[PDB]
Amino acid sequence: MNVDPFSPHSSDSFAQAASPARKPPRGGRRIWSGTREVIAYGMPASVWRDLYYWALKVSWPVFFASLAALFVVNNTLFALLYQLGDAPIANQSPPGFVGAFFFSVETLATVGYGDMHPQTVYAHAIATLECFVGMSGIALSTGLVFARFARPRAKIMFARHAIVRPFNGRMTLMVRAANARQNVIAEARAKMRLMRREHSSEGYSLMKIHDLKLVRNEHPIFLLGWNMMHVIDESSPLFGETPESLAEGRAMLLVMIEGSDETTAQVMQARHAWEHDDIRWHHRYVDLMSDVDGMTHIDYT
Amino acid sequence: MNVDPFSPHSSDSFAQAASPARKPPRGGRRIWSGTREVIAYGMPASVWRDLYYWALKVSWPVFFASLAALFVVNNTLFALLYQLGDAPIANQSPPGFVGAFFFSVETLATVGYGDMHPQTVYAHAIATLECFVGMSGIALSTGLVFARFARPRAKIMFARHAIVRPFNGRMTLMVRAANARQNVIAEARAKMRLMRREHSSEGYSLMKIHDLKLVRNEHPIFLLGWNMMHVIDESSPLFGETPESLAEGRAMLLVMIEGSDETTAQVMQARHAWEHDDIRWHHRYVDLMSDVDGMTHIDYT
Amino acid sequence: MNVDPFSPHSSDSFAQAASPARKPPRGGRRIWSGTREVIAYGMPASVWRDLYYWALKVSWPVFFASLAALFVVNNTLFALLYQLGDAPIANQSPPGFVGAFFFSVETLATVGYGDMHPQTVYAHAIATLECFVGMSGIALSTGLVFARFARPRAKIMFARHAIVRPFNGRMTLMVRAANARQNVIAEARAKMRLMRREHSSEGYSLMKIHDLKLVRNEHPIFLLGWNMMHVIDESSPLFGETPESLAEGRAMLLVMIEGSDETTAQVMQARHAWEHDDIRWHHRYVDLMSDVDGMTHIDYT
Amino acid sequence: MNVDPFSPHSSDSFAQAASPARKPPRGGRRIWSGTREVIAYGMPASVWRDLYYWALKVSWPVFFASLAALFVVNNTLFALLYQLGDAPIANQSPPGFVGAFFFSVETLATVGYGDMHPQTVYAHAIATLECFVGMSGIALSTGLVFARFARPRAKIMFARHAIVRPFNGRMTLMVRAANARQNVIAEARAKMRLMRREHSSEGYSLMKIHDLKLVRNEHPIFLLGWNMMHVIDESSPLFGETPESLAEGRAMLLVMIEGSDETTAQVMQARHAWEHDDIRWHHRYVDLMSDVDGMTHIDYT
Repeated sequence: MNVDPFSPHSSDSFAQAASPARKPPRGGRRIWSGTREVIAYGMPASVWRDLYYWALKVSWPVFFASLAALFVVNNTLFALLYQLGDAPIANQSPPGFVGAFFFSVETLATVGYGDMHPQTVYAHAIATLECFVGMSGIALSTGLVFARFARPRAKIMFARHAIVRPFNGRMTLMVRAANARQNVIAEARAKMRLMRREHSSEGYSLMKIHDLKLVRNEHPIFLLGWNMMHVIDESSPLFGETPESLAEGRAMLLVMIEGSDETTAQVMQARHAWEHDDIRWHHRYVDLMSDVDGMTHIDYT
Repeated sequence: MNVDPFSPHSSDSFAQAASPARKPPRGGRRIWSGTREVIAYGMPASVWRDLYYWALKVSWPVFFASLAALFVVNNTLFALLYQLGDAPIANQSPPGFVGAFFFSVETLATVGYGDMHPQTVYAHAIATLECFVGMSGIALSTGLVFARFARPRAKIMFARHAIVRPFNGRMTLMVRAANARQNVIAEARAKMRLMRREHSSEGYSLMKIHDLKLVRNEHPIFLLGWNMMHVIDESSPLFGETPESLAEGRAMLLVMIEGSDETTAQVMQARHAWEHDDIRWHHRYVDLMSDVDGMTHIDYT
Repeated sequence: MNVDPFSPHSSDSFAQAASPARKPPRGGRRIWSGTREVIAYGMPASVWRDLYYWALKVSWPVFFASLAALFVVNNTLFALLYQLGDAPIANQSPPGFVGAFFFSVETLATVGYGDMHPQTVYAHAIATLECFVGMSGIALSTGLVFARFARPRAKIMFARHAIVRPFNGRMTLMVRAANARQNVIAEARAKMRLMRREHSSEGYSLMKIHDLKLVRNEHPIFLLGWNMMHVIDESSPLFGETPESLAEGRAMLLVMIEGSDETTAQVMQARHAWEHDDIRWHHRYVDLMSDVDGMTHIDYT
Repeated sequence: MNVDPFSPHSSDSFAQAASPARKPPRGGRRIWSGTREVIAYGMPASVWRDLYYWALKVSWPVFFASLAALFVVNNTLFALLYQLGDAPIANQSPPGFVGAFFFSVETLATVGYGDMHPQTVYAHAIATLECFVGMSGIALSTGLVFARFARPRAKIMFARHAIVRPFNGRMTLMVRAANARQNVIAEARAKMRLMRREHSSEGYSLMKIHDLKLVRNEHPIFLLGWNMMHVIDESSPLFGETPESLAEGRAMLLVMIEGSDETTAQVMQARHAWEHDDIRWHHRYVDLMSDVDGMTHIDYT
């Protein structure tokens, strides 16, 4: 009966999104593609490695199916080899290449029991090559499988519109962080992208912006549900941030969150940018506003 | 006959906790749960991944049992398939589905020897699917096993009450670090959580506190048994730290310790927070106090 | 129909280098060698580990061939053992050691089906040792395979000559970054190596140079195609950088780029140094210059 | 014919230590022990994990032998089970438990061919349990094997006595770095341990020392063979470093070196401390002194 840990016995957690589950996934910067990145498209030699990338993302149901497809294709190739013209391997329950398929599945996977017919050395060599390849394939598939597990998932990026509301008599901006996975130790850094008035982009196009203020007062260590926030009044590029000026430039607000996961420690980072028109007025100050009386932590979308 | 390394030939090390071993484990922030974090409960789609989490923590005896249970269940499902209605696979030592169980165990695991009866193609297809699934399962189990080993253990968090005692004519606070595993290179950072007097929590609720002082004079590199300590007299929020004031706010002292393990290098971190009432008066100054005359390092609880 | 992601449906990406693909790879700091580093050559005990290194780099086609070669060699050694002089294992389809080869391949890899002849205990012991070794070998090969995948590729180093051109009425230097793989979050640090005029190298030979300026105004977070740049006019060693002076010293410009890959997070770094004569005059200011009207991102060499 | 890379075609690299190879290894902080650390000895529950540690260090020849020993022991236990009293499994080439050993090796490892005798269900259950355990064991052994490879080796710590020699008319201290493996990107930090004159150790015993000066002018990025160095003349605790004073305290000089390996990126660190009497006078200024005329890099001990 701990204060927070008793929470899971509460009502269903489906409030994040029950209905959208049946709807397709959030594909916006992660749509099905053979590219790793839109800029990465330039490398042409990458075609081999593209498969690696492909096998890494959609792989939950697709990988198993893909592996099965590869199995069938590879096995049939073997069957064709069986028909090559050396003394054939027969005496399998199904006559013809079907029989070849039947014993060869055992070879390209594990190893055949009563299919004791390596009568011809040519057939044997073919089978031997298949054995080597098949065990190699198993290692490859297992390696890929582990690699997929190794890849962590960063749902921490979330998606929410920035809100510019006053706080402490000072104009400020606020961003919603995500607690979707094991988020317990993240820290964040804010980057902004403003274009100068004179930025015809013939010179130092795209002025990089250092806005440490979003995280400066906000250093988030008790990350169980922190919000990031900067102050406008100080000396910062954001002073002149009126909407029209922001619109003129390609004002982009970028926030990155990264830290250990408490789980096997990997530094998981997240990238999320919001457009200048994604900023919202102070009217959003109403916030989530807990509906349950008392200090309670609730997650609703 | 080195100075410290001769120590293991001394008396039993059981002083950390011999009797408590039979008692249940320290479940306080790590109780058996299907949640990853109390906040993480909100994500509902996580149910699949919950199993991953589950298989990662309690897994020492439970994993093997679980795997066996899965084996039995999966195998019996196969047996049911054997009874599907195609020409059945018989001619196994035990008649009936028991025989099916007997040969199928070989298929869903490794591969059957004298159970050379893939007489019917329908039976064969069923067996083939089982073979594919079984080898996949082996890869999955091995992957999970390695992943578990990959997860490091951080006993370094320990548990001890803070002590506010005077030192060098200056009021200070002290925290006991843990040397439970391979702790040789950790470094630490201190975070505090104070509530403002005016913190009705309608504004910037929960004032984050930067208290680098705990580690500031204490940078711990010779980590073989270091204690962390801050100074109150300087300008710090802790100046006004009288107990009544601390009680009013939800004064929380948080200390994190992290560094390489000398072992395959992973950055292992630890999180441990102590309540404001977990702070103890200066009377704790007596310390462990070595009982063995001379400079000796002893670990007793 | 996103702004950048629609790009892959454009023309072929082969512009990075279609013809050079048939030409040998860029071997300059990575030529075929048994050394790990030119300085690493000094360690002689490393000969065993040299193989590890060797198996890690060229391994795409070479590893499979090497493994096959090892298989043949190891298997033949087993065959020799078969001929040791204990009662021989015969009754294999091919008489003689060929038969030994035939059944032994099954033993040193997976396990033999109808080769049920462990008639002599001496033969059996030999086979048993082979079984143990073979399964160990499989584990070793799979481990090496995964390790290779674990190794990331850093094409991000690229190769381009530095350009010293004026910008904003201030003399500056510019370096081309690479987007060849998944480069999305890199950051960079600049190091320089100048020799003092008086540097007879009898004292503090080789004055290390701190040139943070290359990245100082350039902190690259929107890394989709950033260029690094320092300023000469400020107080920096580069003020006196006239070509003759640079030539006198062994002026070396070193830039390192590193950051998370968004992929399983590993910190991938890159090292690339350019000679003092690799610096080019301001005439290179023409830049790539997009040929497609409008703001477009194109990758051409 | 590159400048440094042609070096390996030179004379033998054995100069690091040809004869000492036959001599036992440098066991000083890494002697055969069941402890992870001298302080780690305190945890008693660690006994299980001690084996993990043990299997990780000496494992090059020992692991294979250990595994074989475990195989024999586990297999014999199975044989005992065969003799349990259920209808026995006979009809193996060797009569008695020897036969049991013979077929059981196939079960606890891979899977038996002509040993088609699971005649009794009790025998079968025993064999089945063995199959499950054996495959699990294989996974465990492979996991351990990969884990060992994952562990990097840091020979970079080296061992050399500090030298306090004058440089640039300023008293300085110098330390020899090691290039033994793939050392290309390390950086270093210096820590010192001095005891105060008044340090009866009743107060803040052991004054931690921040000596960033060793690396301050020395930031080592061109790490192909850099030496670390601090300056005494500035304000530093080292000003009063006369030998007698150092002797009074337990002056310890600690230097840590860490950075990416260019190899699969792991941050490999190294810890090495030197006693106050390990410091040497300025007479060591003679240095290695290259014997080969011209600027050449040679590694001799």
